[PDB]
Amino acid sequence: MIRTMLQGKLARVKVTHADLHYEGSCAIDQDFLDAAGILENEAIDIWNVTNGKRFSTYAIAAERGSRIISVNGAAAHCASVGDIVIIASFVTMPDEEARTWRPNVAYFEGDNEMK
Amino acid sequence: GSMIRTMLQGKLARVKVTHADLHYEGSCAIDQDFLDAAGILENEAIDIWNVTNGKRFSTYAIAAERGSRIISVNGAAAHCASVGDIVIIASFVTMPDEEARTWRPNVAYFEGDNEMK
Amino acid sequence: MIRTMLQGKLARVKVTHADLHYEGSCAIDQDFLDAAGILENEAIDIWNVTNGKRFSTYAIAAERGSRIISVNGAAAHCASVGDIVIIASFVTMPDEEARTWRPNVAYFEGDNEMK
Amino acid sequence: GSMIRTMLQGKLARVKVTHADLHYEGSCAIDQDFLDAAGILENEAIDIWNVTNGKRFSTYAIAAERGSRIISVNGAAAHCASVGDIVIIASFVTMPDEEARTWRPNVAYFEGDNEMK
Repeated sequence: MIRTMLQGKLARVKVTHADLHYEGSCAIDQDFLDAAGILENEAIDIWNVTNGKRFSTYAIAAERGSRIISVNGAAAHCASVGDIVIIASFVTMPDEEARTWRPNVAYFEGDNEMK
Repeated sequence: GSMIRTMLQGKLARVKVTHADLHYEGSCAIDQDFLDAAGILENEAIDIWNVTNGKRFSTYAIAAERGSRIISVNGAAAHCASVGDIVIIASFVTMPDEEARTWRPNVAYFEGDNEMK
Repeated sequence: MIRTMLQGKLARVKVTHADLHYEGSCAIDQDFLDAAGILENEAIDIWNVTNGKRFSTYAIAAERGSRIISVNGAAAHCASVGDIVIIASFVTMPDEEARTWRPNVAYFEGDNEMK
Repeated sequence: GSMIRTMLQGKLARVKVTHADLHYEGSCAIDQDFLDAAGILENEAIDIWNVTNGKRFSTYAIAAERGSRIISVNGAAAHCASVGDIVIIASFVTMPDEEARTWRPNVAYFEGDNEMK
């Protein structure tokens, strides 16, 4: 059987930009994508700690070192600047491999400072 | 045993809904030209993200007549989108990680009378 | 690439039972499952025409010929007796096969009479 | 090229939430004994369907100490479930159609102090 497993997550990042008129996606500092193994154009779930909303979109890269988390397009109705969110991606694989699978998790505090 | 990613296959960005009818059967009918541009297939699962009202839902695509420029929200989804709403329609496909790392989605942007750029 | 395709659907059935205390699933006349290719224990989406709610659960069989659609457990908060719903399942397959794939669709009217 | 079904792998039915904390990091911690009974793995995607309030959400499982009988909703999901709420926790797996047609999910039912039957 094939399992769906957490690939990676960015835990408790803060939204830095949110505009309806910008591209419909979530733009993320490439350093953050690197740490969590999340890819350009990959499906992601965003879970909003501040307002409780949960939604799925896809990731794109923002400039390395910018510490940007930009929720744009329709998704701007689901998060505001300052909101604390968790961004996750999932992969599938057979059960035998899933049993020892290790996700890529990065934790954040303050102004999107990775700890 | 390779790890499989879920990746954006294609999207119709900022198309406008042209028809919505609660009495219909559960689907989104889309001009076949638009399906071609975005690489979306008849009967394929799609997500619809409504830029006008923020609603997000999943359904599936069916073809409308080539050149009709139709975006018709059929069935229960007519509770989530109205004529005139600006939406993003996306499909996702799965593939191994190496392929995902160089994958290019099919993207079509719209303006005006559902005119593609 | 692997596509997600509509496997089958029951279009515009009416909920006949909805109880929080019964099993958390949707019980469906086996005749209906047969027509739509939907399996016992398969993931299904339910799209509620009456109230607009959309949710995912799994299918179980109800007695053949009963014409039952029973939304139970937590899902009873999302549909009421008399509500009109669309029940769908999805499968994956490679692109080459998906291009000619045909779903199993049954349409309903009146008192869950299949047309 | 065979058609692949999404099937209920396992479920923890009517377990009670024992802890909920918004300040945590995004997961649901579950007594390892419960994970074993339902065939759910650490880091596996799960759905949670809240019988008490009707909310439905997806997250992932992490193990709590064997015998702790913990169901802890961590992070944003604490907006969707509170201590005392009765929930169903499910995981889904994919497999070919023939296997799906005879598949048996791992099911554990609960009562009282998160006592398994």
